[PDB]
Amino acid sequence: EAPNQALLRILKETEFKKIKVLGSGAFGTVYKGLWIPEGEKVKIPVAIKELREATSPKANKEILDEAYVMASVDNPHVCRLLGICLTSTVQLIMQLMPFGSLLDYVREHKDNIGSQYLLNWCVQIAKGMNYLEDRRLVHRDLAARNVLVKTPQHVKITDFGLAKLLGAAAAEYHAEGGKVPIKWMALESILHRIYTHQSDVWSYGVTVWELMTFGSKPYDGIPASEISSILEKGERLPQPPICTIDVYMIMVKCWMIDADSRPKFRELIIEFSKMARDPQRYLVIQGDEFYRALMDEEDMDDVVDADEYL
Ligand SMILES: CCC(=O)Nc1cccc(-c2c(-c3ccc(N4CCN(C)CC4)cc3)[nH]c3ncnc(OC(C)C)c23)c1
Repeated sequence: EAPNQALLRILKETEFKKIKVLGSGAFGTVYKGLWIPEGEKVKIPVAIKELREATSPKANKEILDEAYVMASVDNPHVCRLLGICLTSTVQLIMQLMPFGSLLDYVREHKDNIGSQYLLNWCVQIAKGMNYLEDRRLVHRDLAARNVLVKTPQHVKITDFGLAKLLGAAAAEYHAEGGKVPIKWMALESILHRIYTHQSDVWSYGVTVWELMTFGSKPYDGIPASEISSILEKGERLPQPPICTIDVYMIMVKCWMIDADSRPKFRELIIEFSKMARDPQRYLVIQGDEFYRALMDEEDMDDVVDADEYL
């Protein structure tokens, strides 16, 4: 396999500003802030994840593993790592996705979300996953909650917490016993802890169903324990009301038992691109037809998105 010559930038703490707290937890804390590289007339909006405890070796190995993965894949439609900071508590510096997770977005703006946006998001998530397949990366946790909103027009995959790089000449990843989201997993992942690009496709299909339902929960009210049996008996998620047969047939194909009978992300890109050219022909939706405050700072002249920084 090819040498992985990704670059990992180490950042000084003095060259970023934590402005606000987006979220906290036992994992750590995620700040909103600005990164000003010393000597460059540039200010980069960032999300900064800092560990709560500096003394957990397991937490430090996992955070660096996440950094390794993200640095090894740099692209649009993938949330970008800018660097890490090796302070008392390790910090990941990431590109700020101001509008949160797509799952929250469709739930808060269902009434104002049209077919054009829904299909473009589907195209974008496909381009992202097709890039990850090129990098021999298997995401293992694709879900509407793990796609974030840069702008309403532009979404990006993230939470590479469970993402695993495939070894050279290997097409499957055999995982150990661990907490994993059953409702988004392919049947072979559930029964045999097997993950591939094609199991990623299964999850893509569930992700699209979340979007097409405006944020509903798959198999709501059903224990994850009987999911395996439901899938084996041939059940699948139902057709969402706005979805023409054309769209739903794509989703269904994603949920075949034979992983090689599921589409490839390249084909999902093409097919959703076609539908994005005439969106109201494929989704029937009722009624279809400078932000310095965001950064809580006044001087925004030299602001540059990470997607333009190198
Ligand atoms: C627990 C998993 C998770 O992604 N947590 C989390 C918590 C807080 C913010 C973000 C986040 C956000 C983010 C999340 C929520 C919001 N909203 C919430 C809804 N509200 C109405 C407006 C503000 C805005 C931005 N943007 C990010 N960009 C890059 N990395 C991130 O997190 C990475 C470093 C883990 C994040 C993510």
